Amino acid sequence: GSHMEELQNKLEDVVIDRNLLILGRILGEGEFGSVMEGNLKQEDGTSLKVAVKTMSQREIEEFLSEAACMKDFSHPNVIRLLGVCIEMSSQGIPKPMVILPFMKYGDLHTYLLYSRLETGPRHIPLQTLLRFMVDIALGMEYLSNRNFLHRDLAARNCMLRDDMTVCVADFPVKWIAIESLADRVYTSKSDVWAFGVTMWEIATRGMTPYPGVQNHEMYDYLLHGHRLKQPEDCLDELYEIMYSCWRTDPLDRPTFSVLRLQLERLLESLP
Ligand SMILES: [Cl-]
Ligand SMILES: [Cl-]
Ligand SMILES: [Cl-]
Ligand SMILES: [Cl-]
Ligand SMILES: [Cl-]
Repeated sequence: GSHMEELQNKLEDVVIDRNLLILGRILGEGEFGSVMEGNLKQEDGTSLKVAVKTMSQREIEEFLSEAACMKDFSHPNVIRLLGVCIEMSSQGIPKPMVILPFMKYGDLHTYLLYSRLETGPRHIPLQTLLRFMVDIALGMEYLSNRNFLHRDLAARNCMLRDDMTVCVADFPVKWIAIESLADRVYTSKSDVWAFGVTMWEIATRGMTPYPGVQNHEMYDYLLHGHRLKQPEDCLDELYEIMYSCWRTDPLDRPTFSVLRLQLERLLESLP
């Protein structure tokens, strides 16, 4: 059918020939896998700087399908997936590679922390912190409109592009909504909860959520109605917006389209 055909097309489009890519230095490494700098030879004969993230036949197929879907996203505030390559290890283990644009400014969380150091970016003014929030809201609004759930929204998974536009990427107890802690159920409103926490990371310029509270204590902390505290120098109206994201009942939380307009309005009002 059309659904099957659509997926077949996306699959064709997402794979990149291993020989159009060369891998460079490791930029980061963990239990999940690696990030390396790379070069991608493009259709026009010129090479592009890329970031390359490395991680059963079903698990490979699932990766491929998921990647196929993700490449299809087309929004300035959603990371553009350039494609994927599957290289096989010497021990016959598949090595799936995600190719992405190289972003010299890195993730938003690290950037916020650097901005509090002398060598890093200058003190980020309120208006710019808010613009970061609008951008993320715009990306999450897009995803939500196509019923895609992010499931790992946090400032560390938002990327800064060369023009300082933020995009959501990488689709963590202190980001998880109360209902997902309880019933392991996760909806678009759970992403909205994560977005509120992310807004708080931005307003605190990179603080870890819930200082003084440990991960194992989180469910009970939230259970007794405690939430993230208003950051110093955070507008009361901005705090109300982020607090709305943590309403106990998912259905009372605003949608991303509503949040986005609230945030845009607030930004407009600043001089
Ligand atoms: Cl190579
Ligand atoms: Cl991008
Ligand atoms: Cl970029
Ligand atoms: Cl901190
Ligand atoms: Cl707090």
